[PDB]
Amino acid sequence: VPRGSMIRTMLQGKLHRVKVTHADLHYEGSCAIDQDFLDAAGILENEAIDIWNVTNGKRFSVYAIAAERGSRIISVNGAAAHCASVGDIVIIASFVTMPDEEARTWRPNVAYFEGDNEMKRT
Amino acid sequence: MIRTMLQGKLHRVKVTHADLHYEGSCAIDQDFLDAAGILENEAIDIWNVTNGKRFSVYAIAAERGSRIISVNGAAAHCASVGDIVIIASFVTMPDEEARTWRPNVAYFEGDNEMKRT
Amino acid sequence: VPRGSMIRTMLQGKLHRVKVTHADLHYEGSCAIDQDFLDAAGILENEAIDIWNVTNGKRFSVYAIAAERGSRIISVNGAAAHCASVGDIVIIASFVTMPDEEARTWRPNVAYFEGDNEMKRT
Amino acid sequence: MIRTMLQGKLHRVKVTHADLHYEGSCAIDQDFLDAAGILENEAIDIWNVTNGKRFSVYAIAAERGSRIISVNGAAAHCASVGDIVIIASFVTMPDEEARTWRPNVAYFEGDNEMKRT
Repeated sequence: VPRGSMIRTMLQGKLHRVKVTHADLHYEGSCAIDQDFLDAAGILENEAIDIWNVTNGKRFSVYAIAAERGSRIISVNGAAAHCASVGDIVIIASFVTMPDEEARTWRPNVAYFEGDNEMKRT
Repeated sequence: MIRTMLQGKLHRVKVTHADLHYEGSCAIDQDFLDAAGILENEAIDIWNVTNGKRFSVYAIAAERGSRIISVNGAAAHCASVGDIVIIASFVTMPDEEARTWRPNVAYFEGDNEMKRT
Repeated sequence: VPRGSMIRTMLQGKLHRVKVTHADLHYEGSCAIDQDFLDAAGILENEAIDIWNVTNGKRFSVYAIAAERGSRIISVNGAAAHCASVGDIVIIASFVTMPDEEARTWRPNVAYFEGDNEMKRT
Repeated sequence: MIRTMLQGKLHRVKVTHADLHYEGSCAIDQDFLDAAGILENEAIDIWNVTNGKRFSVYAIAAERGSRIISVNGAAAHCASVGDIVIIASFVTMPDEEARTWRPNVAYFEGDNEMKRT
């Protein structure tokens, strides 16, 4: 309300420059991300995510499940292993929808990475 | 805030038919649609394990037990008969529900035999 | 209601196998579709549409505005002219969202084409 | 039923910066965001007239009057400085409203000069 309000698609959070740690094309299962990283970016298990590959430029859509907390895992499995490889630097983002007013004051959850998937607030 | 969540996935089915010239839609055995919660005419993503292509389309139901995965029309440029593919659909819901949501996943081997019981 | 209902993305309608009639990369303006065809497929002016190119396999997302009724126009303009050319056979679809119950009994608006963009119900 | 509608578009801007290695986001002059109704952190599509590539990302605001169109991070693989691109965002609303919706379109020439009055 107002009913019929125009709804925006906004960046909810992203993991900026994580490094892919595992990639298995033949995997019977999902992509996975350390739960600590999900938490920092506000990303949920089984939430749609975009992955934008800094190393090779590929851009694709998938979902991930939680890897154990503290594992530092970024696993890109199944068909998505044709789009990322271990060592590649990627950006992982999720988007949510909300009405325009809320969108204009929204602050995304952004976590920045370096080194061995070490996470910084800024 | 509204989240986009995996609703369900058919993991590792084989394309059985692919007709570029079809006057009609892609089709999936209704038993596989049933297992993954995927509806006739719902938006689906198809991720091709054999060639890496990733595309979006929709499917209607094929006859139960036919094991059909048919990728027709323009989509026949992105998969061929015998390719292994992963098919998923996504739904939206508020954050509060999405935190406990569980998707429907079905796994397959061989000639489209669903790992079942 | 129930509040929080799971919302599906469903095919609202499509134009099956129309032929692209104009394509201008340098165009200051939009893609356009004869209003009669929009009407048959339930597609709106300025609605997001997917175009799946049967001739060259490209798949892309755009929007169109109404061309004059009866012109039989399918015009693919701007950057999208790198994805379709005059003569190419394409499928144009739109998707809408709705709750799961409604989705299970939804019937999309499908119009089939042949010849000089002559439209049939079946 | 909920429709996805064009909210607004920047038609024919030139990319002014493209840094693959950026610790940060794509950026657009706030005056251009203002003209097309596009928000900081909103999902946008970028359609590259010069090379045909089409991708999705988001942007934050660049300084007013800077004329900046900066395509950074992985997206720097899809556009270069001097490419002409079209940037759009989409919103959703019920069918009843979408029937009369009007998007915000701004047209440009030259060095990112918005056709204005």
